[PDB]
Amino acid sequence: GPGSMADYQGKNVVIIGLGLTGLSCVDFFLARGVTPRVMDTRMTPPGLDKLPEAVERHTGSLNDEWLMAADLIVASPGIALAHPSLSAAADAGIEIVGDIELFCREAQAPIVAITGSNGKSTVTTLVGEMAKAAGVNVGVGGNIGLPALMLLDDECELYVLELSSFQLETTSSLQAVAATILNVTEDHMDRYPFGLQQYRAAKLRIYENAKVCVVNADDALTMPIRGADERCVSFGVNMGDYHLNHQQGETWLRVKGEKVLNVKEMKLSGQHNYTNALAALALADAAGLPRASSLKALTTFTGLPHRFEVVLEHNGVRWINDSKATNVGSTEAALNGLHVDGTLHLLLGGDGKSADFSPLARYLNGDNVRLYCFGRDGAQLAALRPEVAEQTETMEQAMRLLAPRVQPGDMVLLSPACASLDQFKNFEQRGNEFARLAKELG
Ligand SMILES: [Cl-]
Ligand SMILES: [Cl-]
Ligand SMILES: [Cl-]
Ligand SMILES: [Mg+2]
Ligand SMILES: [Mg+2]
Ligand code: NA
Repeated sequence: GPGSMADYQGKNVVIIGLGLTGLSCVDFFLARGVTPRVMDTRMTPPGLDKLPEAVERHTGSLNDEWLMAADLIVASPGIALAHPSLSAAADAGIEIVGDIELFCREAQAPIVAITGSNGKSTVTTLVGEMAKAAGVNVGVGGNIGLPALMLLDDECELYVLELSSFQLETTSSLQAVAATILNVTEDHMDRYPFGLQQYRAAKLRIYENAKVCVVNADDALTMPIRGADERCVSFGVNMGDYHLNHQQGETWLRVKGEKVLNVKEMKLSGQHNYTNALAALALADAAGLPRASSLKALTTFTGLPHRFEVVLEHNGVRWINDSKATNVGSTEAALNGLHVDGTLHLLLGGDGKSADFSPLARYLNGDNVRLYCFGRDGAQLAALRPEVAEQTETMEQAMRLLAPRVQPGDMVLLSPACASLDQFKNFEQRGNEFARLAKELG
């Protein structure tokens, strides 16, 4: 076999997808003296604009004869291996990989690999900042806006990748120095018709040939398929190798029975972000990054926008933008362990996508919760507890109802449990508008 010298010259290479990921695949092959073919089911993918002239392209459908003539099919993670054209190619013995597989074959530095339903971007970015604080030339990517292949460089000393279940499904050569599944929550049902354990099985690939597995002590679906083993290091809220310690208003990160940092030294807030910080510290430790610089990064990291982000703290009221919470599991992570001295003013709503909101109910009793429900499916959210709920069409209308009612001690939390597209371009615009209105009203 080729060994570490995968060579694609002379091969008929077919890329599916003209988003940024597929374009990064085009660039990869061109750099190696291979002109691939590309296809996309969209009639006019934006990425068409960026193709060289010599790359043959087919848009508006998949081209079956191109697939069946291929020596190698590179499938963007947005097309299911179950698509009948790809299943037909597989049944013919044609090799199907994805961008992360091509990346793993060529990477010449250790890889930290991060997947999970919620928290991937925060943990990935934070491990990256831990590496930067150590002076390491780290390459951070894998999100849709920074495809892994663009990171490849002999100057890179460490890679930190956010990986989706879809990318993992086509990846066989990953040998992570440290890997985590942060959590597994019901999500992506369309792509996993056999349910939660099928979705999990895709994520479990991340641990294959990983040197260290960083597992979530609070989520058994993050354990390796045959259970915990000698590679496993855990993070959790109450216990685990990395966990949280709370005493009389103070909270500390704790590692192997030793407090390591008072969270007042951090810029992140929220239980879920603290467990993200624990996961990141575990991954950094396992990768060999110096503990002292990793702690320093925990004190400087601002966090990403829209991830339990404090956008205003004024007159004793914390206004928190958790617009990244586009599903029930994410909002559950925001509400679990939430500390509010006064009243929680919780903003829910948008396009709920026919989700079951039942899991949120257990968090909404008690005398100190008010709901402000908006968007397409606002009525379904108010139904969780009508007596403490208001319903408006828009987020602005909801915020104008709650603003005259807040008192010192209160929290205003936008963790909507829904997609934003009924009223916003995306969840970032929703969070930015929440931030603007909090500054106007708070
Ligand atoms: Cl995230
Ligand atoms: Cl290293
Ligand atoms: Cl959204
Ligand atoms: Mg290049
Ligand atoms: Mg509907
Ligand atoms: Na190589």
